[PDB]
Amino acid sequence: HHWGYGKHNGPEHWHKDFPIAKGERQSPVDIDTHTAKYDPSLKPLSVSYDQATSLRILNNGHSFQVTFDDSQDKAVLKGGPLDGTYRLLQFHFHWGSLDGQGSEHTVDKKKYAAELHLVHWNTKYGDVGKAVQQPDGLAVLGIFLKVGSAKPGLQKVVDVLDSIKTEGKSADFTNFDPRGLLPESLDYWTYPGSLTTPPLAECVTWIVLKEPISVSSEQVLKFRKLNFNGEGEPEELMVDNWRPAQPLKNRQIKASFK
Ligand SMILES: [Zn+2]
Ligand SMILES: [Zn+2]
Repeated sequence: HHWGYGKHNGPEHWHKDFPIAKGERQSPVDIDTHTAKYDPSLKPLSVSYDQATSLRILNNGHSFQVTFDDSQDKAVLKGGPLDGTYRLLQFHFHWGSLDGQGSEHTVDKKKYAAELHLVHWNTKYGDVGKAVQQPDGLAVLGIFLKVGSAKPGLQKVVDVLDSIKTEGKSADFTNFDPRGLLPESLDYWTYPGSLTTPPLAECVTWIVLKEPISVSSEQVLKFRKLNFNGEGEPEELMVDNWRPAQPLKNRQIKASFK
């Protein structure tokens, strides 16, 4: 009985109640490698996750999310296009009903099997609730998933999804090191955008890594066995929880690499 990814409530309908859906800095977008230009002014990007403290994993009926203790500069993201310090709040994924789709961003119109989002907030604004009201309030680090060999860093996640099958279910989820989900290269594209779900707020600097991570066909299949619904409600399997690419309009996608 609210927005989702179904026949009634999915991305094609969100504009009926979230008019910013047709706005001037919406996400995701297609990243055209012929027009996304190298920017020599981009400063080095610093992913600092060695102090990350994971807390819980939750199925909220839109995705599953892993939360972190962001109460001090534990896990942070700095540099790149960003000014100051952004703290890691949570991560979650978007994925498809089959391997040939599921990512939100695309590259030369190619869809990946899934996309990982590491959500960070700008400490200049003091807290998340203030940050999300500002155009530079959040930075989301996006990582593509392709099907290949199994990803060891995803094992802990895969092993607990059966315990959070339905909407509202959560589990303790400590000592998860998000570095295991990063590719070797931190080469990236960046542009100003929005949340890719309602409320679609235009408060995000996107940093999308060029190198995908490979996960096994079984690992991404396990994401597809989660339920959008709650316990006792009839089953609706959690798949195709991605928004398609939106018009770039008056924005430039910058590459960190030549
Ligand atoms: Zn109602
Ligand atoms: Zn997301």
